[PDB]
Amino acid sequence: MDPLYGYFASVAGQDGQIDADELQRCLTQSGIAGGYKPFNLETCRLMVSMLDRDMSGTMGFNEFKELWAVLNGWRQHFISFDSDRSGTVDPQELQKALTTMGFRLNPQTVNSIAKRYSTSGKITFDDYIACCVKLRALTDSFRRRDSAQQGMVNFSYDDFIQCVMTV
Amino acid sequence: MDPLYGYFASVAGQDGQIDADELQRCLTQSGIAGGYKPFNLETCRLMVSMLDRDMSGTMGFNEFKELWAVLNGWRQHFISFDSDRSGTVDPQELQKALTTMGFRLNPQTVNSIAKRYSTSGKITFDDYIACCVKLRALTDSFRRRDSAQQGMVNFSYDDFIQCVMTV
Repeated sequence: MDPLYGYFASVAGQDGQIDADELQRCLTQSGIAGGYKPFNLETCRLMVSMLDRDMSGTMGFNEFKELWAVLNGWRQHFISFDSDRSGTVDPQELQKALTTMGFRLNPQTVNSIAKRYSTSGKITFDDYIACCVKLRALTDSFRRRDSAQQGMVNFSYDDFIQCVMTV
Repeated sequence: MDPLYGYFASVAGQDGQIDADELQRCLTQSGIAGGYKPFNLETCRLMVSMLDRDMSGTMGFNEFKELWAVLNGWRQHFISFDSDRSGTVDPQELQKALTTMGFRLNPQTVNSIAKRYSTSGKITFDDYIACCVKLRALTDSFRRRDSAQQGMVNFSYDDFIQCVMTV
């Protein structure tokens, strides 16, 4: 029996699928934020997108399982830059943080990202996560199309729009 | 004198620049929702972002006037699909709404977005605008790079990520 199945079973529908609302509820019940403020609906809708390679708009337990482990790792990284347990990190940390967790980005990019994701000059745990989710999803969709890994993908307007608007 | 000046002057700070929060307050003050619920912060940050092309996270009064005009124009098309002034619209409507917004996308593509922006089955006014705002910003970012107007843009990974993560 999977330690996570209980939470899932609790909100999941008879089809074994949960939506962003339900996801947020069991993520909350799982206590994964562990200390920090539980994630919010919009952030959860994004986690759904990152694992919904179906346009189903829901996820199943195997996915829930995978999500939880990713999230748990990211919270670990974040905590390491949250010396003072504040639930926020500042813009400069984020460049170091983003970099040091499997993300392959140049300094410029990281800074603009750090920028857009700041509220009052700091970046909260929740926003840090949302950033990482969306960052992982888009990199997956990119890699998907970069079938020669040239770090170059020739989008078509419609593909570019649907690809990004759905994440 | 632009009729809009009074609201802007009301919230704008020293240098006549307003951030997402202040924009939220004058769009509200201006009464553009006109019955529907006031836009929430995140949708406003998205607006400020669609207009701020130097990531200062603010806009002047000329930007405010542009936005207001565009917004008001979008709520007009919304208003016609929402006869019962419920405040929402359903997926199948959206496709027709965006088509006549002047967007030019795939029926299939409009569907995935329509799905993604659906909630409880319908799309709220606010999400309708968050969608339009984002669509506008992304089509602008794509055109920029499609100078020979092919309908195709060969993105680099860091440009792609940079472009999308900041909208």
